[PDB]
Amino acid sequence: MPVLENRAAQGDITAPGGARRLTGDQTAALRDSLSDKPAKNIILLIGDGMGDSEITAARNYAEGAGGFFKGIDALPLTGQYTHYALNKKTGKPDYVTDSAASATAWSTGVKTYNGALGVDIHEKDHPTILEMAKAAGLATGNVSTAELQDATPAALVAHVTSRKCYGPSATSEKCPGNALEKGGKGSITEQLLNARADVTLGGGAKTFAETATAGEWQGKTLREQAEARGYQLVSDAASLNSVTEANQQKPLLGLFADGNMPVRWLGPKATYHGNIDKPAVTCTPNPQRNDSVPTLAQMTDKAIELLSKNEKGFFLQVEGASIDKQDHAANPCGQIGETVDLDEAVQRALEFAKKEGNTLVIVTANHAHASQIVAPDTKAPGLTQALNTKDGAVMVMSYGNSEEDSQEHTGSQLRIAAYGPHAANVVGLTDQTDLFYTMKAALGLK
Amino acid sequence: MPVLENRAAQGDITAPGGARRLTGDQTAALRDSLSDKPAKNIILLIGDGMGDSEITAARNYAEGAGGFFKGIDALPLTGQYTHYALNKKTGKPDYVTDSAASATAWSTGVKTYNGALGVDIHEKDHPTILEMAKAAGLATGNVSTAELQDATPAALVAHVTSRKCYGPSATSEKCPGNALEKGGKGSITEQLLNARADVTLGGGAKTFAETATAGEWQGKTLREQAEARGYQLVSDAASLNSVTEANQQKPLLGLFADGNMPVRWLGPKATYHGNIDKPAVTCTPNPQRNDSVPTLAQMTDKAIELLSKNEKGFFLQVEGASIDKQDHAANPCGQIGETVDLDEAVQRALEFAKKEGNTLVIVTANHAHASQIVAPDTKAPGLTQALNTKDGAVMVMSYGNSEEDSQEHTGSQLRIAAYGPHAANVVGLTDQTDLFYTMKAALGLK
Ligand SMILES: [Zn+2]
Ligand SMILES: [Zn+2]
Repeated sequence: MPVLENRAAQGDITAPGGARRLTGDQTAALRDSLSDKPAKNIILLIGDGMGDSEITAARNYAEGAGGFFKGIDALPLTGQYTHYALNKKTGKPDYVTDSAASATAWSTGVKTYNGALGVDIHEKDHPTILEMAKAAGLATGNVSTAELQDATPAALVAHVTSRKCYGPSATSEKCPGNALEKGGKGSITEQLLNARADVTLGGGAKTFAETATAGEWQGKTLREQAEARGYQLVSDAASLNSVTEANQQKPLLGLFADGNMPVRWLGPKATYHGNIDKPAVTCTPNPQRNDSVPTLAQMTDKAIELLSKNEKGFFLQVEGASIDKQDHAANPCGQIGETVDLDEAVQRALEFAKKEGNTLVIVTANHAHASQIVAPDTKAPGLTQALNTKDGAVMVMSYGNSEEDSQEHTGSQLRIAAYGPHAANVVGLTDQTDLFYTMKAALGLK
Repeated sequence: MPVLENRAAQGDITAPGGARRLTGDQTAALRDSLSDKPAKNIILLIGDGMGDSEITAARNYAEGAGGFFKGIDALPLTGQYTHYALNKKTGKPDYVTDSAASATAWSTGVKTYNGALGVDIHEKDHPTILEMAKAAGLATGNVSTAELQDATPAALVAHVTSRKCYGPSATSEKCPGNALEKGGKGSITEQLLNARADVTLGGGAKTFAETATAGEWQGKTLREQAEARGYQLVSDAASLNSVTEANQQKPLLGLFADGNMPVRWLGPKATYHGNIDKPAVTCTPNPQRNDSVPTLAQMTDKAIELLSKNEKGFFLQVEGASIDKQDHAANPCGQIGETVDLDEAVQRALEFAKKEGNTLVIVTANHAHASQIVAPDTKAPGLTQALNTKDGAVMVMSYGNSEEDSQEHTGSQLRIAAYGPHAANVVGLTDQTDLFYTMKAALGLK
């Protein structure tokens, strides 16, 4: 079906029609974008905290205001979805969700309280789209630049009452009803190991150093357990490139960092009146992102390679995580760099989807975040920074929603876009739980 | 073509699938929404500052988080468009536009500098979609809750170098090259009178009290000039309801307020730590919005009545103005009340469009604004307020982008939605200038 090849400003920004992104009437192109046929595969790309503001800021900096992101902006069907959480005590809406509650909403189809993973407000477990895809015989992949125990990758495989229950120790004190030695299903990491997705790639190697408190692998570290269970462990780009097959008999687990994988671009933090008092910043590539550390695009590509060998089809979730993290850290360059990172992964996904013809690609965010693009002369109360964009002009970014350093999430609805079979279901206003039902129905899961 | 009848959460928010807004696959409904046939009429509804955040806040308060705005959310084709302005000196992007530069972009199709009305960075005039529609023989209407000299209604009829040139005196000092007594075309109000749209309704009666400095009506007030030129002047709801015809021979000019028309709901201003220190607010209806002052919905309805009698078709622009104004004023209730106001007008427009079958209805904003929905416990540096929503839960709103009281506009891309012929052209990423070309081509204007 047609991908948007170029929606950059067609000419001279200062002349009549020069800033147009369209060259003609779109009715025919959109008609050719609509198909209700079954989706053989689904690739879901999540930008953590990548609301419309974050996409505009990153486009302005990296591609220029009249620029176009060949991945993110190329998806033809667009809509806006809501992502509120629930108050555990009252069952009433809680308008600003955290990563755990939003993640659970699109992976299980039920709203929950902030902090829950894979359970509803009554702490009852609900099956995730990954578990269901596995059950139906599809290949499954879970890729992230964050720790694999963080909310978005974890929600596909774990069901715990608190996102904080990363490994055995944390689970024993914070999630005692889930603690393995108290008869529960285990921590996020133990449940991840039990879930056995075919490809799992990300950081968070640190928690695999913990020893299981109970069960068959009591006393062994979760890394030893993974090896003993038949997992192919990979810890750098060379080893990852050597993997020829990844399947239920030999599942791939790539741990490329102790915590979160390295950020792509470095820059200073935004400061009080940073746009008034400090020079404009040009982001610099991070020397430590390294030739041995696979990029999000490389991990997506390897995952698509391995997963596409399953004739039944696959489900792959890819997360550009440190957008959110750096947005909390009020660091424009880190944030924008990770949106650029995600765009590359979305490009790889779109390329495959174009030629394969039966893949639904969906790009969206879990919740909106704090950054706002403000006028150059803004005298703001929070943190600000002036950035030198691709256009050679200054763009100021403001983070003004918290005094407690981390700039919070916000409740605004945001863009969801798709390409492929059943993509129509993201157009107009939808809710994050509708995404679960769209993916389930597209894939023919029951 | 189908309007979205109900995309409210279909059930119990706490149960599986209970928060879904979709009941089935949307491919067929979207296919029936696509038509490239000519649009006989266009109704453009602009929410001043109504970015996605403002729509989410207003929906949460008035309809509840799982609620649905029968007007605003009922439009089936949705996209996101960019709205950057230009720096007059360099011609480079200026990422945060003001009302004048955004208004000029969709009404003429050329980007301009902040503060310009109907002229490009070289101060050259470009014809507006209204002027072009008149020229082609279509009926034209310009409705707003703001002063008719404010940027959005003014941009359809005036071409001046500064939005501040409301009437003769202001134009003489701020726009001397436009000043009538210096051989220019006149002020915003004089040019509005010369432009002679069939229906013009809004506030701003104050500037009509000024006397023309030169020309045929030198020494008469602009009100006297309007009467003398054949304009039917109306100043309240009863008189407006009495108008049976409005046309070029007897154009309607309704001046319902000296400045901006009254706000719908009252509430206190957001304050530093207002969510921590003060009780939650319930907005109250404004006693002064009055039974003699027509609502935006009433003015839209009367305008559609009068304008639809022109067998050629019509162009109508309707502006819900005080969303922006109250957003600058950090007043949640004023802001949300005006989004509710606009929703009613969008409903009237959609009703007509449904039965008429050849009308393109477009709902969007000029730029994004400051309000963010944050967590109840937020310790924010700006202004905050806790609101009691339709759900019986608290929602906190933050305005943290300026210390100089007025909370600024922001550069984020925002929702644009449409229904009717050529509505496909708003889906995906577009630019505000594309809206001019979409309207022109839909209407068959040359
Ligand atoms: Zn976050
Ligand atoms: Zn404004």
